[PDB]
Amino acid sequence: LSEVDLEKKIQEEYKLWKQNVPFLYDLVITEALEWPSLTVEWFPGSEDNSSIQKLLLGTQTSGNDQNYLQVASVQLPTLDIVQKIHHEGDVNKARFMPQNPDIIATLGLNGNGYIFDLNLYREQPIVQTGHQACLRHHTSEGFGLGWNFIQEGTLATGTEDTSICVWDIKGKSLSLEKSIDVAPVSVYHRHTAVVNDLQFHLQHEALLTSVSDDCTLQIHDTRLPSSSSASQCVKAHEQPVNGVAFNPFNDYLLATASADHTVALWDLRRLNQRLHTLEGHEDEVYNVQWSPHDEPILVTSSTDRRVCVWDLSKIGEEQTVEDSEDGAPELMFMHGGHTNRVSDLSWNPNNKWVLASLADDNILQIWSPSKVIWA
Repeated sequence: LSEVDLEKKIQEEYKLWKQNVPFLYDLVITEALEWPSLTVEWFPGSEDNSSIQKLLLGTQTSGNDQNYLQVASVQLPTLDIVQKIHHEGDVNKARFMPQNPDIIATLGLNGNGYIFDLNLYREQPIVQTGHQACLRHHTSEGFGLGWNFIQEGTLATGTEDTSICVWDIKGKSLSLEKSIDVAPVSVYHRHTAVVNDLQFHLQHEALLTSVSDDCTLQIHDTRLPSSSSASQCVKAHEQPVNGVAFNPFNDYLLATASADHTVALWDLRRLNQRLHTLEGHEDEVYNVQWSPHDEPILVTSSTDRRVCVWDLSKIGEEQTVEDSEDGAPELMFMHGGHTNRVSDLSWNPNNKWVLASLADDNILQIWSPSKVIWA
């Protein structure tokens, strides 16, 4: 477990991985960022059998410099920074409002939320004005952020202060004249340690899920006041739960990523008993994201520096020990291109099987596993 020797191993394996790319990928794009980004999200839409698409990125300068919220464009077959907007503190997370992608929410300095309206400055390569609204309740930084898919303008945040705030920005006028302050519509105190991740249900106005270092998975009904209890609350793992994600096809299915190196699958109608356990990561699992194109497909990321793609439809398939040696049947693909902990990842909603992933060493990768493998 030597430090400079582990690095030696990492660099050897990465070299080998680079030689094997033509056997594993249809597409690999690697971009070294000036600063690390903690967040990445594909924008919907596109503009020689190629197209130009956009990503939402951030910076982490850690107090050393001006931070920016960033929009990048990339040319994909079927990377450069085109806009930088002043941001307060590290961009811990950045998500576009699904009903209108010009509206961006972020989590920044001291756990302030921020709102940006990209429509007020389409042409400016650099936007010095910064944010149009500041969401002011949280007292510690955090990474839990998600928009409501049914009720436009509603979003939620969760941070290290262990609270969850629900916000509503519908109808609030934004302009370059100044930033407005926004107070939460609700704040819930239902966790006993940092809220790591949270998500609104795709098909329900008031169903919010959250996970925490306190090991619980909770379901909240946002129509109820904070005096009320969580609608559902179970211990999901024995160790911190880092991510949570609803399946976009199956309204009862969700996944949790835990520090116990596993991903657990759950049905809302039976949270007292896990559906299945995905094993194969060697360290804390952080990110979990369902494919927006294929119901049984999800992707996870880990401190073990790997991104695994899983196929739930292969669960329980029989295996000659000649393959029981190299992974669970449901483990469809492993991305070994990152040489450090993976920070965030995003399915491209525009193209089949295209992913973006970020690691702690300033590397953004855009990749597509070989059709020879997924077909």
